[PDB]
Amino acid sequence: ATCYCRTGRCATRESLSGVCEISGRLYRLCCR
Repeated sequence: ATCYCRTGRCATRESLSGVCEISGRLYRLCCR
């Protein structure tokens, strides 16, 4: 798809699809 690692929630049009592991912290993987 088209995915982004986000600090906040996914966009309403995106689906939570996993997590990213960036410098010791997890971020939401958000995809449309």
